[PDB]
Amino acid sequence: ETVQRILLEPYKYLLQLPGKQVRTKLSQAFNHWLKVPEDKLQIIIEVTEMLHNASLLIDDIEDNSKLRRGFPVAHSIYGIPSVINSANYVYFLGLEKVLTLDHPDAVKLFTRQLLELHQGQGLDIYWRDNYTCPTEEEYKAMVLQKTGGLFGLAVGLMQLFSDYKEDLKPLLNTLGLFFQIRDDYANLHSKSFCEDLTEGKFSFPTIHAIWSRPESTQVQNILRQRTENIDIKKYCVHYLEDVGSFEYTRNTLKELEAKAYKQIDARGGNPELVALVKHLSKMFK
Amino acid sequence: ETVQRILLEPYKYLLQLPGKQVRTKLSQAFNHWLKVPEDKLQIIIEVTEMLHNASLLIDDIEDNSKLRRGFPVAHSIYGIPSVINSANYVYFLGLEKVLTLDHPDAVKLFTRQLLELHQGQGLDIYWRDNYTCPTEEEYKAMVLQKTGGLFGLAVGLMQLFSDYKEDLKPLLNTLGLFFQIRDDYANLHSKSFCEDLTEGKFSFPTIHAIWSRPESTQVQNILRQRTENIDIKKYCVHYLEDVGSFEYTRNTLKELEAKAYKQIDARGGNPELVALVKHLSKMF
Amino acid sequence: ETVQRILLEPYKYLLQLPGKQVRTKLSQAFNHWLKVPEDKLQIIIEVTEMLHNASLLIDDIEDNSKLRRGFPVAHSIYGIPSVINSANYVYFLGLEKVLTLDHPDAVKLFTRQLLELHQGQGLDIYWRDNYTCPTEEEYKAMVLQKTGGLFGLAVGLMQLFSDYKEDLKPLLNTLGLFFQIRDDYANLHSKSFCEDLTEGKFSFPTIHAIWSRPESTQVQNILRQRTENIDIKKYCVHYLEDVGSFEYTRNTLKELEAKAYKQIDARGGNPELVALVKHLSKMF
Amino acid sequence: ETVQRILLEPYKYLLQLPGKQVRTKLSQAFNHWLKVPEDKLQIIIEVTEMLHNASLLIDDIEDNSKLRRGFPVAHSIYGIPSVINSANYVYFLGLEKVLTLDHPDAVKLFTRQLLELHQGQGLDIYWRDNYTCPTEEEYKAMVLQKTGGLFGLAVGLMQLFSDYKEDLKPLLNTLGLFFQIRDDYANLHSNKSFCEDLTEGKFSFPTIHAIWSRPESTQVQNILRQRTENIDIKKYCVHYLEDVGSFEYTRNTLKELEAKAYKQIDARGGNPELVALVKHLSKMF
Amino acid sequence: ETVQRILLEPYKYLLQLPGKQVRTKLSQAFNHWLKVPEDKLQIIIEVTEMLHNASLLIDDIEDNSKLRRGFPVAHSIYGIPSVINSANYVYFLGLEKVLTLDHPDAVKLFTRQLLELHQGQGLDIYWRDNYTCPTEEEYKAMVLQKTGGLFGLAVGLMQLFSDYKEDLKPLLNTLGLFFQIRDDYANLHSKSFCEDLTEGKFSFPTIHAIWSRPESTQVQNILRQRTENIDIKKYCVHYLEDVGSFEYTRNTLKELEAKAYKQIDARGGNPELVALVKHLSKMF
Amino acid sequence: ETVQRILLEPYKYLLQLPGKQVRTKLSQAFNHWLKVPEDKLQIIIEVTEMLHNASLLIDDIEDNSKLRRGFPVAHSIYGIPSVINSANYVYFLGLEKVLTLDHPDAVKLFTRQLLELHQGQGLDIYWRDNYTCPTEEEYKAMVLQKTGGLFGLAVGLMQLFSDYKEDLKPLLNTLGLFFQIRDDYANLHSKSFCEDLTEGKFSFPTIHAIWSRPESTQVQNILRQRTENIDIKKYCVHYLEDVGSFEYTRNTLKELEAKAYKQIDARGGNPELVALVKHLSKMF
Ligand SMILES: CC(C)=CCC/C(C)=C/CC/C(C)=C/CC/C(C)=C/COP(=O)(O)OP(=O)(O)O
Ligand SMILES: CC(C)=CCC/C(C)=C/CC/C(C)=C/CC/C(C)=C/COP(=O)(O)OP(=O)(O)O
Ligand SMILES: CC(C)=CCC/C(C)=C/CC/C(C)=C/CC/C(C)=C/COP(=O)(O)OP(=O)(O)O
Ligand SMILES: CC(C)=CCC/C(C)=C/CC/C(C)=C/CC/C(C)=C/COP(=O)(O)OP(=O)(O)O
Ligand SMILES: CC(C)=CCC/C(C)=C/CC/C(C)=C/CC/C(C)=C/COP(=O)(O)OP(=O)(O)O
Ligand SMILES: [Mg+2]
Ligand SMILES: [Mg+2]
Ligand SMILES: [Mg+2]
Ligand SMILES: [Mg+2]
Ligand SMILES: [Mg+2]
Ligand SMILES: [Mg+2]
Ligand SMILES: [Mg+2]
Ligand SMILES: [Mg+2]
Ligand SMILES: [Mg+2]
Ligand SMILES: [Mg+2]
Ligand SMILES: [Mg+2]
Ligand SMILES: [Mg+2]
Repeated sequence: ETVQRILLEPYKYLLQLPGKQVRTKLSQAFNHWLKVPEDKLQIIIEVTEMLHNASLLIDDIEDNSKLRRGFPVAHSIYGIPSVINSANYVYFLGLEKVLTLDHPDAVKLFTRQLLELHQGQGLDIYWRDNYTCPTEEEYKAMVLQKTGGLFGLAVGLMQLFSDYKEDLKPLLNTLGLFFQIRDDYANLHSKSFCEDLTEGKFSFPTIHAIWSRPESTQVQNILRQRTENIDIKKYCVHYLEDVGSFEYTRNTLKELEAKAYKQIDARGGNPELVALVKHLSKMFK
Repeated sequence: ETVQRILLEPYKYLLQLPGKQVRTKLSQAFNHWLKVPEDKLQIIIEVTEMLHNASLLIDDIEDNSKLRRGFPVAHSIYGIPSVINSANYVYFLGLEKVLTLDHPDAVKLFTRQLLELHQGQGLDIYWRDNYTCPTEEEYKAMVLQKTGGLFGLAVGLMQLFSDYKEDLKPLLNTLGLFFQIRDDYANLHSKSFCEDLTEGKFSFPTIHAIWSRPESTQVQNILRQRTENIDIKKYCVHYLEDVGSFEYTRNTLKELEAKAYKQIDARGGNPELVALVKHLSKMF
Repeated sequence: ETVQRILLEPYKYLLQLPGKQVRTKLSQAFNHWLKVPEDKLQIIIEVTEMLHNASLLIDDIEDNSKLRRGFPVAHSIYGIPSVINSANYVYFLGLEKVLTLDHPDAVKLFTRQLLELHQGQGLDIYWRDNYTCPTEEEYKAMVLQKTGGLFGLAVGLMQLFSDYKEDLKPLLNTLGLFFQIRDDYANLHSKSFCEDLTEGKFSFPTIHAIWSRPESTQVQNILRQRTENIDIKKYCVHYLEDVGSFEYTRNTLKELEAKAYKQIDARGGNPELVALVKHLSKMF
Repeated sequence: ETVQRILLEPYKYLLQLPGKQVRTKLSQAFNHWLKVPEDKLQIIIEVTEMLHNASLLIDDIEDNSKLRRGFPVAHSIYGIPSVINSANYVYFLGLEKVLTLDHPDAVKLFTRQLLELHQGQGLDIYWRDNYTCPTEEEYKAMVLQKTGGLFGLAVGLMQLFSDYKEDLKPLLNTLGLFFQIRDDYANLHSNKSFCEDLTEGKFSFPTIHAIWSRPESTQVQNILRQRTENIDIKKYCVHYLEDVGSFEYTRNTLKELEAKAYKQIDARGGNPELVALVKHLSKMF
Repeated sequence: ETVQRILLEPYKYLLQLPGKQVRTKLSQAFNHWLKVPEDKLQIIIEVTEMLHNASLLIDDIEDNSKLRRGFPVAHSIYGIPSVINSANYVYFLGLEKVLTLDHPDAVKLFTRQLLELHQGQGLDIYWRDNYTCPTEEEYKAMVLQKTGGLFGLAVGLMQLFSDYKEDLKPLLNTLGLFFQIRDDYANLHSKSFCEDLTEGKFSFPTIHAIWSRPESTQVQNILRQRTENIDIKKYCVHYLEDVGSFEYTRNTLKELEAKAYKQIDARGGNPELVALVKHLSKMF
Repeated sequence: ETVQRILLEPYKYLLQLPGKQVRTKLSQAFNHWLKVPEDKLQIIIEVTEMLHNASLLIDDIEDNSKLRRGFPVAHSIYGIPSVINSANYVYFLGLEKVLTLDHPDAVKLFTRQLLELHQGQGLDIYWRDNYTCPTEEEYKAMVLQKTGGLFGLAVGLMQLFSDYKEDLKPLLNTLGLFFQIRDDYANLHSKSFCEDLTEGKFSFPTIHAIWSRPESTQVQNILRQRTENIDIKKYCVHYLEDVGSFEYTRNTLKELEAKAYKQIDARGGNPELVALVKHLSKMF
């Protein structure tokens, strides 16, 4: 049974990548409130990691990405077919691990949240490949489905074993939108160079440019080319800057940071979470 | 939420393709022993259909196929990204259907059987993409995992609601192997022309041809070309025929048919299932 | 200047293709009413030939076609750069020839009709390449511009030298739509097999299918694949038939043919033209 | 009819590029001689601009170019099919504009000049794509038809509304060559990306010289045939042009031409604004 | 050393292909005059085959060919790198075999002929890939280098051990040209469909079409495309036929056959060769 | 015959590359021992040069390389077919020059060494393209055949006209390995960036990485990609450094260097060759 080794090799590859430090901080922060017992908390952490990583392996294939956090994407080393099988294998390894929580609502919640993630991803993929730019409201809505999938899996499972009956769903929605838009910004403003444009996807900045200059189809046409061409990409970033789309993403990110601090105090404060949000906000201005 | 409609369009497309008749027949066949109550049986039939199709959606991306049962492969119409997301989605819709059985071991078994399916696909993919031809025993072993995933799911779930506690795994193993090698044989002997050679996969007839003639590295090299060229395929089938690898697969399918019947009689017989196995065996 | 020979070779090649006997019948059919003097009429006949062929040479590059009227498309032999320059050269040889009519409103009309052609094609290309399926009204609208460009050029230049001042634009619009929709139908129902589906374009049958079954985005996605794959094409033609798109197209064509006859008897009859219209109608 | 907006978008995209400044200067300079009424002169400039730009849009497609004056080429944003049609439309917008001059010979001359432009491009494309290298005299001969197409249109139309009876074709020929050869040098020696002319496979002045100058080598012909984007082959190729003296040869041709333009300007009684432009454009070598 | 088996597999693959039966018939034909001992003659036949086959392996890589004598070309199965090394290896096995003749001129001749073979191939490729169509006299002269390379090795080695010193080079030239031009005609008239067009090579009929019709650059342009499109090829074969290229080649082949009979009868006749040339000539 | 000009162009090109200066310093180093008369020695150096260059022309095609010693590979300028022919031609021009030595064992040795070389080459190719990584010892064995091919031809031919009967093959083997492994290290540790990974080849450092960490299939999968992607290459190089493969290669090269010195002292010393080896060692 070194079948398991071969099957999990693409996953193990991805564990080299950065990302666990922030996932750890989030669990610790939210456990400040939920006060979940050590044994259940670790199964929940393990499970979160597996599903998150499983879904990143798949997103990279859906998105024809080249790098992730400075590293080549699993499937550019091992191939698409091996990575798909492996990611899916790992999803069901997660489900197996969830059953070790031995709580009758755990699998019910796991299903709900994985169904929600797939709706978020579905829409993203749908808009891109059928060339229908979403409205800003549509976009935010699917980001809450995408990111609320894993956000709400983690805190939902924790809640099964917590006495903390205050409402976190609003705060999770803010942090979801925050991570995603922050990501959308980073990708086009500083993964390799402007991958989101090669992907052809509609991210926060490109959406803004599209609706801000409706006589133009320039961004749409560029996204449709799925181009690796550095000069086209450069021209496009120059264009978003002119139309004020980076500006508008910056301000959207400042408001979401404000709201996060507002929502955290509403729950009595959480210094560790404020620290992480302040640290993650460094990446504008 | 006409989003649901969009997310399931690849799945709905695939429900047009032939297949249900034989999945339906098996369910009736096994329920002659298992005698599952009607409300639980439909939930099971629905769940089997979803997971089976979902895995086909993916297998075709994994395998780069062009046709399935005479239809274009889903992703050749809606694109890979969409089809992956939609197959994975239906997996979970399947999990959610399974919770409605309201049996404490249903999920446990569901999990076990998918892990297996995936351990089986893993190896198929691994050997193909890393150019390690499996031995016949290794090949058979993973088929039992690949097919055993779903066969064992359908029947495992049924047994949760049954007082038939006899062991059906040996029979499922034979059926699994029978379906797969049948498949393998049809593919290269009668999907479009020899898709398995274009996929580069090791199937029963080529596994035999490789180990049978170790002077020659010719079939390995042809697989590795992942070619659509019909003249290369024709040459290859001609070689498989000459080394008697189609004869060998026929004699393996004949042994399996006959083992099916003996494992069915060991269980108290089943006309319905013997009909299915005889009907499927006309192909050799 | 045997440069003239190299520059014009692509155009010369295109003149081996069928299509003149139709252009000639129309010329004669309208001249029944217009009764243009021979000297002017021959110049017009030549101008219409140059501009039409020049525009087809470009359409084939725009549309990525492989064959026209059973013959390889010009650029497939001579390459795209040489064809673009050649077609454009011929446009201006067209203009130079229009100048030999010596009618002050000649160039003015010529300019207007070519601008109109480019509007129709501009929309065709746009919808296709930015993936926006037109409503049926929108589509008819651009066909009128596309076909009307050269239809109206030929008859326009003729009417400058005629005493026949009755209005032919309604009849030409009916003839425009008729030729195009007929084209659209023959392309998908009987150029190589279903080239329009490989082009990715939206044609009358595919337009119907898309608004007729709004749950399904299937035709959109096939058009988006720009595929040569014969099975996808077969699958698509099967769907258009199931949803009633070919029937629908055949009805539109019938109403237009009817309307053609009404607009001809509106003008005082034209047996040469009713002949061409009945002949071209045999196709459905 | 927003149809015109879609039609004109690629053309509008090209109008962002540099190039108008030099066109404006030449119009002013030749009007020192031709003294064309400003009503007519505006119309002529607008027509010059339309046809010039339309012909670049097309040339970029013909020449598989990636940049022009530092910008992506229109067809790389909007697709080949859209820009062919857009460009062709603009040609006929051009014709329509020319008719607003109300001169019975305006269109005759329009036609004559585009037909000549088209002969020039024809030979350019032909030699490249049928792998026949032209002689230097052959090349110069076509450059006069290509560049003389548009020069002769601007100045020919102007002459329709002028009493200036002195002959300008020789000076325009000299300018034709100067601009084109200057281009050919800049392209390989220094807007367009690295050595695009090599990737095109075209026979330009320095390659032409290097081919006949060393008939025992077929290495330049063969590199041009490869249509390569490989930066090493291109670097290798420019080394060879420099070793064989093709860049020195081009520089002296360009000096000879600059001298001729000054002598020819002087025969027409001087033109300080044209000398300013020639002198400015000569800094380049 | 099972390295040898792997090293030689591509070569052994090609030994399945038709082509031996003629090479033998020839050897027998010339031994009718040269009367070589059968210990030397066998070693010579073995050297002929090795160098011919090895040179065909390379020619198929050079010419991007898909089939040879109905079979897939070696490198389409084993990959170019392996076949390049395998062919070169067999060249030096050939020289190894040549040394076992112990003739002190064997190697001098061996070298002259391969050097000559390579100057012919070199010219074929140079014209093709730098797009310079050769004149008819230029073509024929390289065909004499290309075919005479091997023809002149077989017979030149045989003559080292013969008391027959009457000159055979004029007959070997006639034969060389007879074989190649027969080939060129079969390719474009009856390997899969018109591969010589896909290759882009200038063959005897394409050469006639080009110079015969110097206004047209249609055949040059089609060859430059390096296309697999059945229609462009079809169109092309039609053009060659209309321009009379196929007639012209039939007559050139007729005249060589006659010149073959006169040069054989010049040498005292040779029924067994008049037999093969007759047999061959049936094809026009 | 300007034929020889065209045919030799790819060769003549490659002579622009650095590499002679080492080949000349080797000749002199060994001629300190062998003391070969000058007319014979010049012929040997020319023969060495031709066959070494001809073989590099083929290697670059086999290995799908872009650069060699900072210049473009021949076939990227002239195309693959022309270089294949030009390379093989030079081989036989080399056989011809060999015959000018007038030694009855010259062609026998020539043949033995080229055969030897093609055996090494074929194995490198075999492993790469059939995805069987060799063992360190296997690899070392084929390197001896590959490099020994040419090394042994130079020194073997020199020895035919030498009174020096001491055994050199142990020192040639040490050098052969030294040269190749030093190449394998440069290639990955400092040709464009890590061309070896794009090629897919198993070179000393990657072989170490593969066996050093058998749970991982990461280096194999990377090599399988035949990638140009700089990020995958960078990743890979970091991985090799983490597994200690560059240290490992460095210590092997240090062992080979010191062995060389022992072997040279065994033969009486050779300052010129010590100086050469010392210089080549500055690179680790
Ligand atoms: C509640 C606690 C303690 C932890 C939860 C921490 C987790 C699991 C966070 C994940 C939230 C998130 C950002 C999910 C998105 C996953 C996903 C499907 C990403 C793909 O989005 P893209 O838009 O394609 O961008 P990338 O390709 O750059 O990832
Ligand atoms: C027995 C009862 C009660 C019901 C039916 C049980 C089911 C669903 C049986 C089907 C089992 C089966 C044959 C599963 C295989 C699934 C799979 C991933 C196949 C992939 O096979 P390939 O070797 O890639 O060939 P195909 O891509 O053409 O399928
Ligand atoms: C009435 C008289 C005197 C003459 C007739 C004048 C002519 C030539 C009329 C032809 C009208 C017509 C059918 C015009 C369409 C021209 C065009 C640009 C067609 C290309 O559009 P597609 O829709 O791609 O058609 P294809 O299917 O050939 O590609
Ligand atoms: C005389 C007045 C008042 C105005 C003239 C201003 C104009 C329109 C000048 C045009 C001069 C010129 C250089 C024309 C060339 C047009 C053409 C078809 C260029 C394309 O040639 P390429 O060799 O492909 O070079 P580029 O692609 O680098 O442009
Ligand atoms: C006079 C003396 C003492 C020696 C002769 C000098 C010569 C000719 C030395 C050459 C020995 C040598 C290192 C040969 C290598 C032959 C070959 C075809 C190598 C190719 O191997 P790759 O691994 O592909 O490496 P490269 O592509 O970097 O060359
Ligand atoms: Mg995504
Ligand atoms: Mg992504
Ligand atoms: Mg499979
Ligand atoms: Mg499959
Ligand atoms: Mg069209
Ligand atoms: Mg078309
Ligand atoms: Mg140009
Ligand atoms: Mg250009
Ligand atoms: Mg050949
Ligand atoms: Mg050939
Ligand atoms: Mg090598
Ligand atoms: Mg190499």
